[PDB]
Amino acid sequence: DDFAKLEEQFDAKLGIFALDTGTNRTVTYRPDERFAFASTIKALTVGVLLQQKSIEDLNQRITYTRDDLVNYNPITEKHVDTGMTLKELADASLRYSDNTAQNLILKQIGGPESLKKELRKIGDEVTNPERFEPELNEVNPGETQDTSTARALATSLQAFALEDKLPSEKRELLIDWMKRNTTGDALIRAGVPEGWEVADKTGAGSYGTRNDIAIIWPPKGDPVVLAVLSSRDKKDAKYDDKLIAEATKVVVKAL
Ligand SMILES: *C(=O)C1=CN[C@@H](C(=O)O)C(C)(C)S1
Ligand SMILES: [Cl-]
Repeated sequence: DDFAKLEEQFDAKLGIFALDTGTNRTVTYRPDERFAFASTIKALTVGVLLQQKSIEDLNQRITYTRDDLVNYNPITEKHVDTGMTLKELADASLRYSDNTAQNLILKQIGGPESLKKELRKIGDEVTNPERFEPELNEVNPGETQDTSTARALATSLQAFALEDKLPSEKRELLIDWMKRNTTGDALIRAGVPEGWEVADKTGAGSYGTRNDIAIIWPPKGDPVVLAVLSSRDKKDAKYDDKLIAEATKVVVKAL
């Protein structure tokens, strides 16, 4: 088995769920195994934001201080004095994985508990958000806090991006931001053939957790929804992006 060999090569545990929405063909490997979701939660968080906010609501300017800044603020740290609109925060969260942006958006939808309730409402009984960034990235073996599964993350991404959980213009917004992600060049994007379009959100967490969730479009026909999650034995383990790229190639061959 190709996934098993990847786990051996990269000394990592893999979680895979892929669905061809045109055929209902799937590729799965430990699809119900829990992993820390890390920054991938940012995608579902914008999903819920878009359920609740009108387009003009996204123009609201959010003021914050140097004190609101956490550990990874590539865009937010450059706009303390002027603030950022919710739309700009969504852009920074999704495309740069800006942690302060995620936190500010989280507050707008009522925090982790509210995020969890809204995910439960769309049929996600698995994803378990409890914390803000960056604390959420740190999950110990056996814990379910701030974890989900490949199946549940893929299904929730599918719900917001492809299904009627959002109206078409809002689905388009989410997809456009994700298509233009800056952080995923070495992951799912690196494992698809030429001509395939990718809308992804990455994550990295403790125990060398390295994730990417995506909608991918072949040149012709219906989109594929894919979650590729991974973790390792040691708390301070480094990850290798190639694991995700190679796992994606396996999924592409199998479909
Ligand atoms: C999301 O998974 C992450 C976000 N921001 C950074 C952080 O330090 O928290 C990353 C290392 C990219 S992980
Ligand atoms: Cl990330």
